[PDB]
Amino acid sequence: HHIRVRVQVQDHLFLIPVPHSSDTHSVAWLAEQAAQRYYQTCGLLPRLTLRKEGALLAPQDLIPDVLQSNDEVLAEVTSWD
Amino acid sequence: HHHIRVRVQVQDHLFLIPVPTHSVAWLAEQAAQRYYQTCGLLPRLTLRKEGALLAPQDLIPDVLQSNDEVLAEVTSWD
Ligand code: NA
Repeated sequence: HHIRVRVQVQDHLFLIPVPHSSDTHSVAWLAEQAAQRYYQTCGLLPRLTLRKEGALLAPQDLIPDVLQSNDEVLAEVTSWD
Repeated sequence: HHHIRVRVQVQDHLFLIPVPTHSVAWLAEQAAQRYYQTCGLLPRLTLRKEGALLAPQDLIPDVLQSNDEVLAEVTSWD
């Protein structure tokens, strides 16, 4: 009398280059870049919350202070713009 | 090279679909409509049982038992 259906959207893992700017880029910047890549790939523009190994990253923090090259962050889609 | 890997993740949803003979395609349509109601997006869905694709034209009792779980993968958005 019922079937359980798990609706799944596959993760999209993006490789985002961080340019060689003297002004270092922020976590917020990184979220924007990932959202734009998502839009380019899927036609949807997500709002994103970034975590490193389960820990929330502050948007204002600078990428090199919190991440090493080729580290992975998880970006949760919280809504669609 | 300074590269960051960003894994963008969308929340899966579990729907309970009552079956009041209905096809796999019907089941996909029910799930898609629920998704649309919940999230405002209408997905195109392929259904799998334990990783194996179910043919849309197959009848639910021929491929599934009561309370079996199927994975409905979003292949695109309408
Ligand atoms: Na997911």
